[PDB]
Amino acid sequence: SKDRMVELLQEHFELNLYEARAYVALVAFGVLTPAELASVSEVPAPRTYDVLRSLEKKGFAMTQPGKTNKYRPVHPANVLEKFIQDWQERVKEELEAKKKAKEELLELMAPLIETEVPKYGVERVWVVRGIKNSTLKTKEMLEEAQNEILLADDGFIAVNLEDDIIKAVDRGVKTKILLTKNLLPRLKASKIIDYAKEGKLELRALDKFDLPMLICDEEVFFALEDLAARYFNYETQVWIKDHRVVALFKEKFNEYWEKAEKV
Amino acid sequence: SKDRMVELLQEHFELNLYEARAYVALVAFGVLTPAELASVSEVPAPRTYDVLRSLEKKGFAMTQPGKTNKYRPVHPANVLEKFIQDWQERVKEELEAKKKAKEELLELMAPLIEERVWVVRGIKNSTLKTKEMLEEAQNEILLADDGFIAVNLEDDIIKAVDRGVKTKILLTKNLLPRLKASKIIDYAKEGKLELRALDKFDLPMLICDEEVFFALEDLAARYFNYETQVWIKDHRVVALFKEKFNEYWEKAEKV
Amino acid sequence: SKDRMVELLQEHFELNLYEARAYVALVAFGVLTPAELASVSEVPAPRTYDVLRSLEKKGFAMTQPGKTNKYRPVHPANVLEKFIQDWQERVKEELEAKKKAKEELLELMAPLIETEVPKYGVERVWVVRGIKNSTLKTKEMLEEAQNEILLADDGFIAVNLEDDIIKAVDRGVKTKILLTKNLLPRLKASKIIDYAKEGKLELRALDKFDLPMLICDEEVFFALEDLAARYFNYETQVWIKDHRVVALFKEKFNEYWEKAEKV
Amino acid sequence: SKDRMVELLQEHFELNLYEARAYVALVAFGVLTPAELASVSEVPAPRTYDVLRSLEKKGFAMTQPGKTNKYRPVHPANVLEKFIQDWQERVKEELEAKKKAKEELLELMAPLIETEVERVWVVRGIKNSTLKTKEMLEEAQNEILLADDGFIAVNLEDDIIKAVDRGVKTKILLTKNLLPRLKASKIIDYAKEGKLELRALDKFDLPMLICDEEVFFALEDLAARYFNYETQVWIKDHRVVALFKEKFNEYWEKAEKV
DNA sequence: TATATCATCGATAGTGATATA
DNA sequence: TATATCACTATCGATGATATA
Repeated sequence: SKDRMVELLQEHFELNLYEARAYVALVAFGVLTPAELASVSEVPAPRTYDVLRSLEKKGFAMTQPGKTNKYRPVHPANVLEKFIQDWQERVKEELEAKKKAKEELLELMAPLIETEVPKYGVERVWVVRGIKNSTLKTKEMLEEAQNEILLADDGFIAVNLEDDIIKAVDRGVKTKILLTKNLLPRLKASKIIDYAKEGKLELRALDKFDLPMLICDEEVFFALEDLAARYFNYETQVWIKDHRVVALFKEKFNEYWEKAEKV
Repeated sequence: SKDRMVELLQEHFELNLYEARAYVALVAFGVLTPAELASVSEVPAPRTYDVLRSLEKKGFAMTQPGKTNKYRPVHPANVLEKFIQDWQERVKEELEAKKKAKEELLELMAPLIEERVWVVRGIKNSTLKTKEMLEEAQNEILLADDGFIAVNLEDDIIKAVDRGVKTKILLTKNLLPRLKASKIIDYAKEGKLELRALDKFDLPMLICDEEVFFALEDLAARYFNYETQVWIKDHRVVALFKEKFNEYWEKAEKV
Repeated sequence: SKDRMVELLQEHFELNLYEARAYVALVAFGVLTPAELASVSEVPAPRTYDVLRSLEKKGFAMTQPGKTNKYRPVHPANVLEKFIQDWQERVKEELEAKKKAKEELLELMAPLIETEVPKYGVERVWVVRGIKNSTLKTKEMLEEAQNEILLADDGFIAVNLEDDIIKAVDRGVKTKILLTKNLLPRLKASKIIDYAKEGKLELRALDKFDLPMLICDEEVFFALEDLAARYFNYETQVWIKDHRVVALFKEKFNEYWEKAEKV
Repeated sequence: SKDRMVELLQEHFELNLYEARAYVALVAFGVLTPAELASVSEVPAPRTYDVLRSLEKKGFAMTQPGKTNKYRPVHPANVLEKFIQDWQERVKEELEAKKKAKEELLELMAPLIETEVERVWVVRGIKNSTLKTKEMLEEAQNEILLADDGFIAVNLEDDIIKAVDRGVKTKILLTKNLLPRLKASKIIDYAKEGKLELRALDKFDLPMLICDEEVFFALEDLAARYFNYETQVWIKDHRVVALFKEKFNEYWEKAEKV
C-alpha cells in the first residue's frame, strides 16, 4: 500500500507525515494544486499550502508561482539519490566536527587528566577526635604508605601500632621512629626494637618535643595541643594531604631527628 | 574545564548538561561519590545518582569494583573514539538502509509513473531538472556551466552526444581541473563534441534543445539555498538565450 | 521574621529555599551539624548534608571535615558584599561578551542587509493567466516603474493602458512604445500619441515581431506563445524580476527599436 | 554563517531558536509574510505567525503599516544597542536592589549575631580566602605575617592599615608580579614611613597568613582549582603557627627590600 | 478556500519532598 | 541518622490538527 511508501520517506528521507503523503500524491497524480491535494490525500486543507511549499525547498517538487500555485513532483529516481548524496555530504562534515572536538577535549584535558587514584576524596583535610576514629585513620596512613613513614610520638597516639608499622616496613617502606624517653620502658616487650637493632628501621629518642607528628608520604597527622583533652582522649587532631605542607613538617622532623639519642 | 569542555561534550557527544559536567569531574579527580560530586560540581545532589548511572550506560564512566559506591572515568582517548566508531557504524548502517529504501520506493512507484514553465528552489537542486532536459535532448545542446547547473551529469551529456546531438560546452576556467579524468575531453579532442572555455559570463544557462534553463541572482536568497531557477519551453525565448550563448561563444578558447 | 531574611536571600543572592533556611540557621546558632540543622530549621533531614556543602562552596559557611561535619556561617557583612563584588565581575564580562558578539553580527549581517523592500513579496517569478490577473500585474509594473518603460505590444495585452502609462510618464519615467501597425488604427482619437508627438515619450511602429514584452526596470513580462490560448485570453504569461535576465530582453527590444518606423 | 548568527542571537540576546532564525530572514529580504518566512526559512509554518509578533514584542520586528500582515526588521545597529542599554539599566537597577537587600539583612540578622572555641576550619575556593583572612586581620593584636600570592589578602589593605594603626607589627611579602598593584597605595605610604616592613620575592611555595598564633594557608590541587573548590585551612595553634613562622622568616631573609 | 493559530509529545533543567538501612 | 531517589514546574522544539473570514 501507499502506507509503505509514506513510512519509508519519513524514516530515511527526513520528511514528516504530511510532507510524505504529499509527495506520494504528487507522483500519483502528476500535477496538483494545494486545493487538489486535500481531495486526493489525508493532508489537512490548511496545511497543503506550506507542505507543498516546504517540499519546494527540500527539492522534491517544482512549482508555478501564481494565483493558483501548481506543483509537480521531481522524479523519485533523482531526488531520492541526491538526498543520499547530500546526506553523505552532511554526515562527512558532522564527522569532521566530532574529531576536531575530540582533539580539543584531549588537548584541554591533557593537563587536567592525572593518575590520581583515591582513596576516597578529593578531601585533603580531615578532622578526627574520637579514639576509635583516631586509630582507624592512623592505620590507613600506615597501610597505604609507599615511600617513607616518619613518626614523632609523645603519647598522643591512642594505641600502639607496632604491627601496623611492621606491616608497612616489611612492605619495603623506609621508617623513622622518634619517641619520648618516658615511652621506651613501654617498648621492652614490644619487638620493634628487634627491627631497630636488626636495622630494619631507624629508632631514636628525645627527652621532649612540642610538635608530635605522623608523616606518611604526602599525608601528615598532628594534634591541636590541648593537654586537658588528650587525657580524656578527645583531643582534636587534623589530617592534611599536601606536599607543600608535609615538606614543611619534614623539615621540623629532621630538626627533631637531630639532638636525638639512638636507642 | 569551564564552559568549553562541557560545551563540546553536549554539542558533539550527545551528553546532557549534567552528564557533561559529571564526566569532567570524574576526569579531574579520578574517583567521585555522588555526594562528592554535588559538592565539587554544580550538579544537584538529587540528580548526581541518576546522572552517574547514565554516564555508565552511555560508556563514559564505570562503577569501580567494591560498592557502595565509587565511579571512575573512562579515559577520554578511549571513550571518545569508541563513540565515533559506534557512530560511524550506525551511519554506515543507515546509508545502506537508505540505498535499500531507495530501491523499494522506486519499485513501489513504478506503477504510478505514467507545461510549460517550472521553478526550482536552491542551486543544489539544479540538476533535478537539467537531467530531464539532457535525456529529452534530440537535436542541440548548448551549455554554459557556472559549476552547479550540470554537475555530475557528464555521463548524461556524453550519452546524449552518442545519440547524435550537437553539443557545445562553455565553462569557467576554474572548472578545467575537474574535467581532467573526465571522458568529455576524450570526446572533445576526438571532435565529437565542441568544448570552449572563458573566464566569466553574466548569464549561465543550459539549452537543449527547444528548452531553456537559467538561474536568477539574489544574494539574500543564496544564503538560504532558496535561489530561484526557471525552466522555460518556448522557441522565441530559447532563440533569445541562444543569441546570448553564441555571444559568449565568440570570445572563447578551444582548449 | 526569618521569612524576610530567607525571602531576601533567594531573590538577590542566588540561594534556594533550603540553602537560605540553612544559612539563616547558621547565623542564629553559630555552629551546627547537618543533623542539628534539621531540629532548628525547616530543612529536610536528608538534604541537610548536601545543603551545608552547597553553602560551603558558595562561600556562606565554613566546615570541619570529619565523621561529623561541623559548619559555621561566614559573617553576612562579609559574604553578602563579596558576592556582589563577584557579581559585578560576572556582569561586566557578560556585557563585554554581548558587545563583542554585537560587532561580529554587524560584520556578518552587513552584506545581507539591503534597502530592498518589495511591494508584493520576495517573489521574482510569477505565472499569470487570464485577463483579470494579467491586467493587475501589468498595472503594478507601471505603478512601480521608476527609470524606463519599454513596451512591444502586438495585442497580447488584454487592455489598453494609455492612462496607466501616462500616469507613469508624468512621474518622470522615460518611455518607449513599440506597436504593430495593425494596432495603430485602434489608437485614433486616443490621447497617448499626443505625449508621443509632443515628445513626452517615444512612439514607434513595426510591421511584425514575434517577441512581445513589457520591461519595467528590473522586471519583465512576456507570454509563452500559444495563439490558440491568446484568442480565449487565457495565454500563459510570466513575470520575472532580475537585472541579468532583463538586461538580455532589453537588448532584444533595442534590436526591434532601430528597425522600427517612428510613425 | 546563518548557523553562527542564530547561535549568537540565542546565546547573547535572549532570542528563541525560531526567533533568531526569523530575524535573520527578515534582515536578508527586508520584508516577509509569515507564509513567505516558512518557505525561505527553517521555521515551521504554524509557528511563523506567533514567532513574528514575539519578535516585535521583544523589539526586533514591527508590523508593516499596510498592514497586510507583513513584518520588517529593526536595523541590528539599533535593536542590538537598545538591548544592551535596556539590559545595563536593568542590571544597575538590580545592583542597587542587591545593595539595598544587603543592608536590610544585616539589620535583621543583628539580633542573631551574638556568637562570633574551635581552632580549625576549612574554606573552599581561593576566591573565598578573604572571607576568613579578614577576621584574622581584625583580631590581630601583636604580629601579622603575610605572604600573598594575590589571593590570600586581596582588597584587605584597609583592614591591614587599620590593624597597623593599632600598633601591630606587620611584615608583608609579595611576588614581584603584585608590585604594580600597589601603585599609589597607602601601603607604600606606610612602607616608606617605616611602620611596616614590605619585601618582595620572585616565587615561594607556601603562601600564608600569620596573625596572633593563627595561620591561614591554601592547599594545592590543580583539579580542584578548576572547579573553584581549592581547600584552605585555618589553624589556631602556637606549635603549628610557630612552624609556619619559621618558614615565613626563611622567605623573609631572601626577599627583596623594595 | 486560502489566509491564520493550536495541541501533542518527549527532553531539559530548575527546584522543592520523599525513600531504604 | 546518613545513604539513597523522586516529583512538580516551566521552556523548548518537533510534529500532527484546527480556526476564522
